[PDB]
Amino acid sequence: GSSGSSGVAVINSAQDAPSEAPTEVGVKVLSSSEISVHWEHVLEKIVESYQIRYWAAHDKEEAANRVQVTSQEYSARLENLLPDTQYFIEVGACNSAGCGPPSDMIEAFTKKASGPSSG
Repeated sequence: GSSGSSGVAVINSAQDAPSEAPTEVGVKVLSSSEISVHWEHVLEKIVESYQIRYWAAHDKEEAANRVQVTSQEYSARLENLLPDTQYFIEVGACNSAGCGPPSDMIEAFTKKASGPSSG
């Protein structure tokens, strides 16, 4: 109903912060509920890990899951997804010190889930 910012005034303290984003990021659809998320390591070795968010077209970025994998893993893996469903993925590196900007918004398309259906 009502909101008053008046020039956000927050005091934060950090040693370093990410300024570069992981380019050349692409997602590969392994299976109906399996998908791999690769990305290029940022020039910032300060980043603790990479947060790979993923959600359905209907879902909201706020309700989107989060996958934090060791900064060593050039790529990640997604599970527990829906078949033939659009999923907005995004890879963004960041450390416990400062937060970094998200990478380009990419969309994924899982495959159709098959079953024992005989006829």
